[PDB]
Amino acid sequence: QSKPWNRYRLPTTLLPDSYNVTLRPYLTPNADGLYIFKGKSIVRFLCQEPTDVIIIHSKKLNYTTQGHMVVLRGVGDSQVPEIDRTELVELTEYLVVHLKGSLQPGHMYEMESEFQGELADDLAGFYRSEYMEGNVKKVLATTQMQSTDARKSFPCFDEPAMKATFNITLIHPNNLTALSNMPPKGSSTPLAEDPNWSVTEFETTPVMSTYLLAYIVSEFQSVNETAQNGVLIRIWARPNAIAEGHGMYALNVTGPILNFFANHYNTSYPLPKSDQIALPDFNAGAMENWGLVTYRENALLFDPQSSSISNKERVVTVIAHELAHQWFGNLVTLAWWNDLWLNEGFASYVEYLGADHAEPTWNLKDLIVPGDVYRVMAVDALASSHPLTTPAEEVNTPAQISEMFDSISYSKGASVIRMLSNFLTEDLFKEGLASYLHAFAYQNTTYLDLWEHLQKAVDAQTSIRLPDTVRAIMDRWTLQMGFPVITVDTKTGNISQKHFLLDSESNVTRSSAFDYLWIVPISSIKNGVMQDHYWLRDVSQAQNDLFKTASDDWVLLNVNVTGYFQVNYDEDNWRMIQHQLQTNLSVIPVINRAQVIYDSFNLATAHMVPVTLALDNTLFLNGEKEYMPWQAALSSLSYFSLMFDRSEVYGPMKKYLRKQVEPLFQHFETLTKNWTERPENLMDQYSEINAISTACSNGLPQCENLAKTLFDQWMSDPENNPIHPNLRSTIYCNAIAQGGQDQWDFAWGQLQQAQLVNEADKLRSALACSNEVWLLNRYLGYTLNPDLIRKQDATSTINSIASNVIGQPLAWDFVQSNWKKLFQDYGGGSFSFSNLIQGVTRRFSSEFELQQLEQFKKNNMDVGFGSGTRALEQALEKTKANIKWVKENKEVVLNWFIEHSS
Ligand SMILES: *[C@@H]1O[C@H](CO)[C@@H](O[C@@H]2O[C@H](CO)[C@@H](O[C@@H]3O[C@H](CO)[C@@H](O)[C@H](O)[C@H]3NC(C)=O)[C@H](O)[C@H]2NC(C)=O)[C@H](O)[C@H]1NC(C)=O
Ligand SMILES: *[C@@H]1O[C@H](CO)[C@@H](O[C@@H]2O[C@H](CO)[C@@H](O[C@@H]3O[C@H](CO)[C@@H](O)[C@H](O)[C@H]3NC(C)=O)[C@H](O)[C@H]2NC(C)=O)[C@H](O)[C@H]1NC(C)=O
Ligand SMILES: *[C@@H]1O[C@H](CO)[C@@H](O[C@@H]2O[C@H](CO)[C@@H](O[C@@H]3O[C@H](CO)[C@@H](O)[C@H](O)[C@H]3NC(C)=O)[C@H](O)[C@H]2NC(C)=O)[C@H](O)[C@H]1NC(C)=O
Ligand SMILES: *[C@@H]1O[C@H](CO)[C@@H](O[C@@H]2O[C@H](CO)[C@@H](O)[C@H](O)[C@H]2NC(C)=O)[C@H](O)[C@H]1NC(C)=O
Ligand SMILES: *[C@@H]1O[C@H](CO)[C@@H](O[C@@H]2O[C@H](CO)[C@@H](O)[C@H](O)[C@H]2NC(C)=O)[C@H](O)[C@H]1NC(C)=O
Ligand SMILES: *[C@@H]1O[C@H](CO)[C@@H](O[C@@H]2O[C@H](CO)[C@@H](O)[C@H](O)[C@H]2NC(C)=O)[C@H](O)[C@H]1NC(C)=O
Ligand SMILES: *[C@@H]1O[C@H](CO)[C@@H](O[C@@H]2O[C@H](CO)[C@@H](O)[C@H](O)[C@H]2NC(C)=O)[C@H](O)[C@H]1NC(C)=O
Ligand SMILES: *[C@@H]1O[C@H](CO)[C@@H](O[C@@H]2O[C@H](CO)[C@@H](O)[C@H](O)[C@H]2NC(C)=O)[C@H](O)[C@H]1NC(C)=O
Ligand SMILES: *[C@@H]1O[C@H](CO)[C@@H](O[C@@H]2O[C@H](CO)[C@@H](O)[C@H](O)[C@H]2NC(C)=O)[C@H](O)[C@H]1NC(C)=O
Ligand SMILES: *[C@@H]1O[C@H](CO)[C@@H](O)[C@H](O)[C@H]1NC(C)=O
Ligand SMILES: *[C@@H]1O[C@H](CO)[C@@H](O)[C@H](O)[C@H]1NC(C)=O
Ligand SMILES: CC[C@H](C)[C@H](N)C(=O)O
Ligand SMILES: [Zn+2]
Repeated sequence: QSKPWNRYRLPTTLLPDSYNVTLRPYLTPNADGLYIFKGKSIVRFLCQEPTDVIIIHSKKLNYTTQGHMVVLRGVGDSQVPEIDRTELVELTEYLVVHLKGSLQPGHMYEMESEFQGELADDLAGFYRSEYMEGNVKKVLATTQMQSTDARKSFPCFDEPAMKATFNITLIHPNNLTALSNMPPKGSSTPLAEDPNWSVTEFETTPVMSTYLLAYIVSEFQSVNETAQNGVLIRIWARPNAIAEGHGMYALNVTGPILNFFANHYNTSYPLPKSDQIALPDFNAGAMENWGLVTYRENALLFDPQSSSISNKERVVTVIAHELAHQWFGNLVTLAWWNDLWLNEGFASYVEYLGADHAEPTWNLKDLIVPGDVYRVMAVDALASSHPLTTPAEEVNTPAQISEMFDSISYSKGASVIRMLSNFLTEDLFKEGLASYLHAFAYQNTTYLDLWEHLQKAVDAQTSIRLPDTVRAIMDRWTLQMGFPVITVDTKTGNISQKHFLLDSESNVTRSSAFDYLWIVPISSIKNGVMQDHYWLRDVSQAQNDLFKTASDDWVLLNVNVTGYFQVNYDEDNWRMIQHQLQTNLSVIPVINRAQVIYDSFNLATAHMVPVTLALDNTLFLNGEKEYMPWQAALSSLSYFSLMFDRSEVYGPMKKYLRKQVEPLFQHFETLTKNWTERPENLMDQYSEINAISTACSNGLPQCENLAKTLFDQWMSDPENNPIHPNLRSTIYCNAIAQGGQDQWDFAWGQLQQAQLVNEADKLRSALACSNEVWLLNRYLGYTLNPDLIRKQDATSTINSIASNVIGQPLAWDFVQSNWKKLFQDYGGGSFSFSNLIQGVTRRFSSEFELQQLEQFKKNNMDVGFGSGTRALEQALEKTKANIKWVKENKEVVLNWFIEHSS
């Protein structure tokens, strides 16, 4: 055997019943500058199988328990063996209690300990967060257990399936508020040893996982509402934030979201209250702790005076996301981290459903397509991708567990679940989902359990018919990586699938059980009329008259891109879609108008259509009003801009884009009443934002005039910003671009005296838009000055300067030169040499720039690269790729743009 304390997974011989946990953070340093917390815990557990060893998680805890590190008692009239010794095994993060005899099956035991650890500013376990309020540095105590950090706060059986009830007490300064998962039992009472402290006890949690515990000590205040069923809702934030009203939007949407989900899941919200809390600089973004959800401030707070519509969208969807988890994930918990994708994928999908309930005029459900589908297809169309599923026995270490939290798990998980709900129909999906939640409430599952309950719902009805079982179908989408391109020859109705890769020369080495064949749900529209639904079975090719066209007719597959795949056609069918898009675009769903664009640029990249065909798919845009298709274009073209914006190709590119966007600019000019009022709904606001951005950055004089007029206006009356927050990033940037040191120095002043992050970020990025070398160089001169630019903003600012075509050589020169600064900043704080390198080499696309990158790397002797060592190799490979892509494409692209710009 090996010794069980040297294995990463816990024994199954002992299961927890319940914990008492008392934590006391010391928010004042011990004057060698160390912040600590103290804790006491008791865990009651049940012996399942005889064992003479107790193994429990512990991380970075010092034990001050009297005697051994624990005290062990029997519950009721159980005898307990004597402890031999207690030891800490750091590698597997264990406290290990060796006993002189065995525990006995069916008996319960109580294990008591006393302990302390650092209250570090490290965003892990029970930790400190420091922030400014006026003159004073404030410090609060808060938690982040996700994934394996509960054990950093108190000793516990720290695996998601080993659920228990938790009785939490905080000992805290008596003028601070204490929060946890559950409401407080009553009023706080003074600590007898020192009445300057108070004692807050919380009601017993339900049976729950350790990674979902939270407790917070702070000066925060709240806005409150009581839902009609007496569920108390509160948004917590800094006193000044609450006083400004920044908590109101979150409060507004929370009640509707919770209502939606309780109905959606057919399951009552399982707790007496919902707290949500805005934390300054919470780098983890948001965390779904049961009854006490934590957010970074800009994820929860909203200022109507400065915040844009996209800020508003981020808040409502992040809230819907976290709140989804309060049933799916928290009430029913995946047994192990290898199934993380199901949990995060599910929430990443239903976040749109919940938010759509809160904001039902916004069409938010559409945003999953650009937001998750195409986003993850970019990485899932690579040889280096991976399956959704991972065998449980391969996910053991805390590092391995961490690697589960990626794009695939969230965005593809979301995409494939959305696919699943769509082929089942939502009503059927909901039935199976309620069945699953009711059967497994307060317990743990695998994805197989969800498939089973969905199968049950399918089996219980006669109307939806599938080509195989729910499991066999989803096995194709979960056990193998990637996704198919579906190619339709419309002359015959032949239809094929192959594994899609952006690099047509890629060697795939990861094998599939299914030889990279899928079972594929295929919806289709013909001449703008929905056709019967079709399933592509697990074959390379098939035929169906559904996909056979006449010479005037067209067909279009994957309505609303509900299916996780991309579609190619014969050129004839492509041209018919094109003619349709030019003559009456309304016949084709707006999501598909985007699809045509998204897919065809990926297909061109993969050498499956010519690049000119993808470009042809943008021609219809001069009469396109809607957000998504334009966004598809701008997303697909930003690489073209990156490659060509210093070349002869650029002028015709700009001209062409000016041509395309001018009518949209005109359209919004009227709709908005000389730009005085925004469009009403979110999609049209987004379209306006993009139209103005596109117009201005391509040098449409009317947009240039608008941007100079408004920024002139703001400058002559600084306390009244005339520029709507939606339009700010463009109007700032374009105006600093047309302007000199007057405009620059003014925005600089405004950046220094800004109070709000979102607004500081927009000024910082706009300042990089100057066309004066001397301003950009001076500005770079500031980025290393922490008095003028925060370190966490430095590499970002340098990238923004690199982004500017004039700034490219300035940034690149500046990085090379002060690279001698890994040794101040792999020192003082992290930095992200990796993001810096990517941003500043992003453009490189010639042999000459590759020689420079190689010549740069030749400072290998010492210094090195730190967290960008990998990133510098990724730069030399991406340049090689860019060199190749520019030779293959430059001529063809030049002549297209010339020929289509008039
Ligand atoms: C985990 O925490 C629980 C809450 O502290 C403990 O349960 C509490 O035990 C208390 C004392 O042991 C009881 O409070 C009072 O104590 C006096 C002492 O003189 C007793 O007479 C009274 O029974 C009691 N007073 C009242 C008004 O009940 C509580 O009864 C009890 N709290 C409960 C049950 O909610 C657990 O013992 C502790 N677990 C372990 C394993 O130590
Ligand atoms: C958990 O226990 C740890 C092990 O005892 C503590 O870590 C030790 O902290 C010591 C003091 O805080 C450090 O030792 C020396 O401290 C004196 C004065 O404090 C200084 O003169 C010395 O410069 C310093 N020694 C050195 C070699 O730097 C140690 O850094 C450290 N010892 C070890 C073995 O890590 C933790 O502080 C303790 N944590 C909590 C939260 O209680
Ligand atoms: C939380 O929900 C509240 C109620 O749904 C929203 O309150 C609405 O705020 C609107 C924007 O401030 C107000 O609209 C208009 O405000 C201007 C201010 O001068 C007035 O001219 C208009 O008369 C007024 N609108 C109407 C339709 O009369 C609404 O007055 C106000 N609605 C209510 C019921 O009070 C909050 O906006 C919302 N909070 C956030 C941050 O979104
Ligand atoms: C945490 O508190 C709860 C509830 O106050 C305790 O639950 C009690 O458990 C005792 C001992 O098993 C039972 O006799 C009572 O019936 C329980 N009360 C309720 C309302 O469930 C629980 O034991 C505490 N946990 C620990 C570790 O002490
Ligand atoms: C809670 O009590 C503490 C201690 O009296 C207050 O903390 C002091 O606040 C002043 C500013 O008003 C600082 O200059 C001191 O350094 C603070 N002392 C410590 C030990 O940090 C605190 O302001 C009170 N907070 C609330 C919300 O009432
Ligand atoms: C969960 O869904 C079930 C099934 O729709 C709900 O039960 C139905 O509720 C409607 C509401 O008036 C009744 O007309 C039906 O007769 C009920 N059917 C059954 C089988 O009871 C139930 O209300 C939902 N529960 C929750 C907590 O949302
Ligand atoms: C993990 O979840 C399973 C269910 O998926 C739990 O097993 C169930 O336990 C309950 C309560 O004891 C019983 O009603 C069921 O018969 C069990 N179902 C089984 C064994 O398939 C299991 O207890 C959970 N694991 C842990 C460690 O709590
Ligand atoms: C559509 O599919 C059919 C195959 O199902 C193709 O027709 C076959 O082509 C081979 C060529 O050697 C013949 O031997 C078979 O007898 C043909 N089958 C028939 C006529 O039923 C056809 O090429 C495909 N069309 C495409 C891909 O455009
Ligand atoms: C494709 O997506 C569009 C939305 O982009 C869907 O149209 C929505 O349909 C729902 C219910 O049918 C309406 O309540 C919405 O108001 C519609 N929005 C718009 C802007 O039309 C359409 O149903 C989807 N098509 C299919 C076949 O699923
Ligand atoms: C893939 O293998 C073939 C060998 O037949 C080779 O031509 C090609 O260069 C290899 N790799 C890539 C990434 O293209
Ligand atoms: C656009 O197509 C729809 C499809 O029925 C049709 O009703 C409408 O008349 C068309 N619009 C125009 C301007 O012809
Ligand atoms: C700290 C946040 C964690 C990772 C949470 N589960 C999320 O996905 O947002
Ligand atoms: Zn999540």
